[PDB]
Amino acid sequence: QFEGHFMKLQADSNYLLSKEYEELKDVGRNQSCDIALLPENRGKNRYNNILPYDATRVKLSNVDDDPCSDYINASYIPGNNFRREYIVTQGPLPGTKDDFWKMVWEQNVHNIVMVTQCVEKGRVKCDHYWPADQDSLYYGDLILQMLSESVLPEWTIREFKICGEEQLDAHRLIRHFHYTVWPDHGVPETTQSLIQFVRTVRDYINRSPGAGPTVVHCSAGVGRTGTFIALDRILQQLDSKDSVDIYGAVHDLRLHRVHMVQTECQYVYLHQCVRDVLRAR
Ligand SMILES: [Cl-]
Ligand SMILES: [Cl-]
Ligand SMILES: [Cl-]
Ligand code: NA
Repeated sequence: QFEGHFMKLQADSNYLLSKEYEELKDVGRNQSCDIALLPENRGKNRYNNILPYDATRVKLSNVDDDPCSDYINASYIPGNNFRREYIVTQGPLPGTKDDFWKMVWEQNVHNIVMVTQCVEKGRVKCDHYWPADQDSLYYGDLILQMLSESVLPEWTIREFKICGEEQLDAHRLIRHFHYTVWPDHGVPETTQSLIQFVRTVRDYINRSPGAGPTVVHCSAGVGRTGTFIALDRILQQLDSKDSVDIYGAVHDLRLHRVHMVQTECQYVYLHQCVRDVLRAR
């Protein structure tokens, strides 16, 4: 079973756990990121070393006169159910926030997951890319209105109405799930916190059939974002199988985007979450 597997991984000061994590290090990394490296796109990446692969990047519709107008730092990611179950992205920049909302619109996104604060330890990690109040705003040609904001202990849930300017009756409801307690150092203090957050989000995702991919982001869109997605996938497997494959999930993530589950600590945390679920049952 899982508990015995994890016991063996943790034996000898996590020796086999480390070895397994290190086996994933080169996965996916021979893939080109030439589009992301075009000079015209340079300002559109938050981090030089976190770029989407050409094979898996999300494309925006082209705006005439600008061939590089298709670019956003964003990647498609598989889950248990669909090949493009998620779109992962960086925390938007002031200059990419209209692109972000354009992607949300064009990809039929109904659910957005944000696993960061805008500022952490005095560093800007993500722009405040959504409305501050209930007054509506255009991001490019898209109209956005916050209908509700619910500040809970460990997350904030917001509802937005989005529509194109030239068709006001064809609007969409979008939910935004903002995990607000990820600590400045390490991983969350409890497994309970991220497990409950993931299950909360999943229960909303299951009630949005016909939606496009779920957007997940943090600052770079790799570590916390990858941990969120891996956890979502493995908790579904547990509920269904119950046959958990944490290694396989992280491997598949790495094929789609660099650094997904970016630290060994996050990889350990995934194993702890699953153990804790099983212990509670
Ligand atoms: Cl290049
Ligand atoms: Cl699939
Ligand atoms: Cl798909
Ligand atoms: Na692609």
